[PDB]
Amino acid sequence: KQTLLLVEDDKNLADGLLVSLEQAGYECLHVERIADVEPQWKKADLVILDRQLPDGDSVQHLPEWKKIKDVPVILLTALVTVKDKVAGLDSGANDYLTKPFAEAELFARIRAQLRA
Ligand code: BEF
Ligand SMILES: [Mg+2]
Repeated sequence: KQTLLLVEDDKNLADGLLVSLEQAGYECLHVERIADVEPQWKKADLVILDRQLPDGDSVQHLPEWKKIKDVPVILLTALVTVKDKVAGLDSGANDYLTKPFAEAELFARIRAQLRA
């Protein structure tokens, strides 16, 4: 069994999301602030990361998050500009996928981050 962590302030988006991954045979964590990622970063084998929480930007903490544990990070945010893409990808994100998004593709990019 594999463990992912969902960092998302959008509840209802996280609502229908946290069920498909469970149907994919996972155990997940949900987080809606930046004051809740550090307690759970050491727990998941992959982080699905939303940028603008009510705390601020989550990419600013991403490097200091990444060196606690080299965890694959997938940035799922409504920041679609290429300037935002190069920001997260270089900050330590193994992938970057914008909103709106495909569940079958997000799962494929998760199935691609966990084969090593
Ligand atoms: F509000 Be998130 F970054 F999509
Ligand atoms: Mg958000």
